Amino acid sequence: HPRPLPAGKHAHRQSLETIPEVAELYHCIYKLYNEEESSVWFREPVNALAQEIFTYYDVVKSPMSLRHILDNIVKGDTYSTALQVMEDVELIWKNCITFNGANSLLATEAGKCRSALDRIRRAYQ
Amino acid sequence: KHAHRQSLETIPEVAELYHCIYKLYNEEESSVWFREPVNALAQEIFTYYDVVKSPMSLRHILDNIVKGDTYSTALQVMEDVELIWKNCITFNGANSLLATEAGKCRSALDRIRRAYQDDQR
Ligand SMILES: CCOC(=O)Nc1cc(-c2ccc(C)c(NS(C)(=O)=O)c2)nn2c(C)nnc12
Ligand SMILES: CCOC(=O)Nc1cc(-c2ccc(C)c(NS(C)(=O)=O)c2)nn2c(C)nnc12
Ligand SMILES: [Br-]
Ligand SMILES: [Br-]
Repeated sequence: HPRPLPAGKHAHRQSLETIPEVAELYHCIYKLYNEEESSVWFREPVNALAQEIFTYYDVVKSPMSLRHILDNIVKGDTYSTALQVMEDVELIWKNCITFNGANSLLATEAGKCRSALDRIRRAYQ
Repeated sequence: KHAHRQSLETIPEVAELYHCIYKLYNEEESSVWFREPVNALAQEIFTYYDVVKSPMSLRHILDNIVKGDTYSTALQVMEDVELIWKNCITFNGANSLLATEAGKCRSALDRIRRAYQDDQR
């Protein structure tokens, strides 16, 4: 018996029998949608984010956030050392690369955060 | 958002680091993506459909071209592509990183379109 079909990416049509100026533009828009890192935000309808949030919990084995680390420090039942804390902070960055890819704007943001923490920690001295 | 504890009675190296992580979480623009758990971000989806009158995506434009019952001209197609950028500014503001990304996309399309036509000639 047939299960309902999952959502996915647009299947590209090598050839189309519409107007040439529209067909050309289609091929161009497909490349943008498929290859350009900056298109990530605009590829799919916004309601497909639910689906992506679901895929995140399938892809990333150990999810992590700054909130989760801060709340765990306060609770006092998780972290005995600063190195333990930093392994979770590194994990945020590793998860981000894992899910978003190294070329993504989010990978760049993760890198900025890493060094912004280094700055703040060194300035705390 | 996490309520900051001015003083904590954990180890000094952990406590110092906590204060540092809080500043990152609270003040650093680049931390926005990593502040809260990913499942908290589903909330924004519903607000988007309240704010943006005519939502639009690249998927919607691509599927509509293929179907052949929407777009008669290239200018029609581009009005929907422009709409994606107008919606982005509307929802995120002009100064946002996402507004910059929308701008990069506009030009990335210009690049690809010109590389398509110059490739032919
Ligand atoms: C200031 C920070 O605000 C935001 O993060 N804003 C926005 C975020 C996203 C968004 C997130 C994640 C993903 C994976 C996608 N891609 S998808 C599944 O829709 O193809 C889109 N779309 N978006 C659109 C449209 N307009 N604004 C936003
Ligand atoms: C409709 C447009 O509104 C939004 O959905 N906006 C936002 C969306 C997301 C978001 C969702 C899903 C995913 C998978 C990701 N990527 S991540 C950070 O997990 O690597 C991001 N973050 N976000 C943050 C921060 N601030 N706003 C938003
Ligand atoms: Br988390
Ligand atoms: Br849409």
